[PDB]
Parts: sequence; structure tokens; C-alpha cells
Amino acid sequence: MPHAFKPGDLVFAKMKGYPHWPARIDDIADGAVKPPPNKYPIFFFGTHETAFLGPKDLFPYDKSKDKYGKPNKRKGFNEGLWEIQNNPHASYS
Repeated sequence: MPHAFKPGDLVFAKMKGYPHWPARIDDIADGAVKPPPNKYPIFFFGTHETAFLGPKDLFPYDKSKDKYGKPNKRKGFNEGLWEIQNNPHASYS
């Protein structure tokens, strides 16, 4: 049975104008900017960008990859697919 999201969880993350995108829930480093209430820091594989999202835009990776884990023309996406599958917990900084 599901828990709340926690750092290290793998997801597809949805933003307006973009396909559901391979991502992870990030940690927040000591002294780093914190997310608004009820939002999570989302690290997007491939683009290596961060955005703040709530659970409605977050789809667990295992359950959703059959639907969402297929190649895409968008910049960084296929790189993203490789990272989430092959080294999702690596430092990309």
C-alpha cells in the first residue's frame, strides 16, 4: 500500500505543454531553497532541470512506464529515459 512521496522516488512528472517526463523526487540540500508548501522538488532526467510540483502531477515510475516510457522528440527526453532506467540515483550536477 502506498506511502507519501519521499526523496529518491522515481516518477513520470507532468507539466503543461510537455509529455509526462522521467524524473525523481529530490532531496533538499542544507542551505538550499525549499519548495512551497505541499510541493516537492522534482529533478527531470535528461534536461537536469528542477521544478516544484504537487502529487497530482506525479506518476509512480513502475506503474506508468509502459504508457509513458517510449521515445520522444523533445530535447533531453531520450537521455532522460536512459538515466531513469540505468542510473536514477546518480549525481547529475
